[PDB]
Amino acid sequence: GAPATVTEQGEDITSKKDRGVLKIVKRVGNGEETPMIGDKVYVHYKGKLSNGKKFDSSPFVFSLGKGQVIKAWDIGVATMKKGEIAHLLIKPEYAYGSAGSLPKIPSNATLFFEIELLDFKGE
Ligand SMILES: COc1cc2cc(OC)c1OCCOCCOC(=O)[C@@H]1CCCCN1C(=O)[C@H]2C1CCCCC1
Repeated sequence: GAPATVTEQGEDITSKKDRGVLKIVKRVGNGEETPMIGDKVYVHYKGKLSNGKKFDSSPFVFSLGKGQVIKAWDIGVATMKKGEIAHLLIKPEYAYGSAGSLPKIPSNATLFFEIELLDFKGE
């Protein structure tokens, strides 16, 4: 499954190289430029828990690197070009950790997302 391909062949995009955020590009974007901390970002995504028990999907907007999303998003989206689509697999430490966000997210949950980056302007 899409998840498994990531956790076998997926690029480790953490600074610490702790494999906590793994990424595959599924469709390539256009331009050299990827967004900077503080940009307004516009994406479509779908998402699931590894548990298979909860699913979620978006025109989703957030300010990159401003902590409005999970650390994995701030890391993962910043590596994306306009019009790109990618798969992120994420360990709990770059998501909702040991505490989780009950009841939606349990303790120590792993997450998978599919993300298309549409546009980012400056703030
Ligand atoms: C529908 O809105 C949610 C989507 C997700 C998690 C949420 O809260 C835990 C949600 O409810 C509260 C609002 O979002 C808070 C931030 O959520 C996030 O940072 C990440 C990254 C951006 C997409 C939304 N995110 C989510 O974690 C989803 C999860 C994805 C896994 C299945 C359950 C829902």
